[PDB]
Amino acid sequence: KTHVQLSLPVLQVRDVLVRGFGDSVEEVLSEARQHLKDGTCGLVEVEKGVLPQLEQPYVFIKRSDAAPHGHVMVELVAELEGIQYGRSGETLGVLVPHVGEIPVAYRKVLLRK
Ligand SMILES: CC(=O)Nc1cccc(NC(C)=O)n1
Repeated sequence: KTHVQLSLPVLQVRDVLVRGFGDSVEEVLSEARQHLKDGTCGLVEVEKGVLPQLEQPYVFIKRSDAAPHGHVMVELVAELEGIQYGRSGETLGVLVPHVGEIPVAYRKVLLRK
């Protein structure tokens, strides 16, 4: 399928044990995709003070459409030193590895894969 229904665990930034996916734009987008497929991807909601606590490059999920079965359509956009790789809508949050942190909520998304 070109799109996949996912429920992402929403994590508090201070709980997150692995604060990014790797060391290059290409690696973080690769790792983010693999973790989304394997069900090992969490979401951190972006507010004042959140991003400086996480590791660059960042991977955002961004709203791609203005929501089948409650799942907001999103795509991946990476960021490194203020340059973004991709073009999309509003940030739903930043993706990180999920290694067993307890979530506060779930974000239903439909991912263009
Ligand atoms: C079934 C499933 O979850 N598939 C999935 C999810 C996220 C990513 C991908 N594959 C790619 C290439 O992004 N496949």
